[PDB]
Amino acid sequence: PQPRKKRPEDFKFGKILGEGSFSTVVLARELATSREYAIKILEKRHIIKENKVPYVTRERDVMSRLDHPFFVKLYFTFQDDEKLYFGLSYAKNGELLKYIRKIGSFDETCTRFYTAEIVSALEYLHGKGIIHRDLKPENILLNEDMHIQITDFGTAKVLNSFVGTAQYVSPELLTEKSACKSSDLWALGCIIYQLVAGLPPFRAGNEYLIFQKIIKLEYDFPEKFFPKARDLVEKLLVLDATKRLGCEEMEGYGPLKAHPFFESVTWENLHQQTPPK
Ligand SMILES: NCCCn1cc(C2=C(c3c[nH]c4ccccc34)C(=O)NC2=O)c2ccccc21
Repeated sequence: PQPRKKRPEDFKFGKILGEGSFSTVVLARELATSREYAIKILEKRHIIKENKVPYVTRERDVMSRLDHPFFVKLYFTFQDDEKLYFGLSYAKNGELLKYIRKIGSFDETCTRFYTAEIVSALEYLHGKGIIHRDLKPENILLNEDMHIQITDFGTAKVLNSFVGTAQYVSPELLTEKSACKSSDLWALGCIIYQLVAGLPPFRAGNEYLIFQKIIKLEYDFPEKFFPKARDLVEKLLVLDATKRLGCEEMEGYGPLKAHPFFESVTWENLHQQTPPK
């Protein structure tokens, strides 16, 4: 058995957290328990009209398979005649992009801690044969205890039809049109650069100009960029996808976690550690 299927009437919906093209995330409090959930609401007619059923289905199926603290949890689903509802963890401290903008460049201790949690999360995800394909600060949420919770899985791939946010797109996605774990590792390199520098590495006036810089590996490190972090970024932002730290061709997550930038990191229990304030 499982809990009774929930329904709209079981909740007091509150504010809209955000709105997308095919869905809206609304904060809702379950009446019988007082628990707060971030409920993603999708209109069936619109999903069907735009051929998004594979994506919506993928979002639900991938999230159902995840069971790790660094990922948003899918607690339940239900639907009425017009909409689909996905009950998700409500990450109280919002997204990492907000935090980066709020504080600007992170010092080395904060960069290390959050980079380690993302690496640890990717190790888990890739270990299950799942690629995110749209990893960016906006999709990395912060829970009440300031640990990360990664979300946005509709565009994930379970091991060449989707391309994520321009600034985090890998060269292989612009040249060969194919999805690999290497693309998430490239995104990781961009994110580490962004935490240290305050902005992503490839920036320009429009998407075409950004893609142009990406394929030519046209970016540079600002002064004072932590040396070990720069070395790590240089080993992730590599045009040849098979040579990025973390790839099976480079012998996996072991060598990545062993990079000097992570020397003081205890990988086994990051989630029990107190995030640096
Ligand atoms: N602008 C946030 C975009 C990322 N995002 C946040 C969320 C989530 C949350 C949100 C938390 N704050 C938000 C602001 C805008 C939109 C969504 C949220 C949340 O608490 N839990 C989530 O999974 C989300 C869910 C599915 C797909 C993308 C999502």
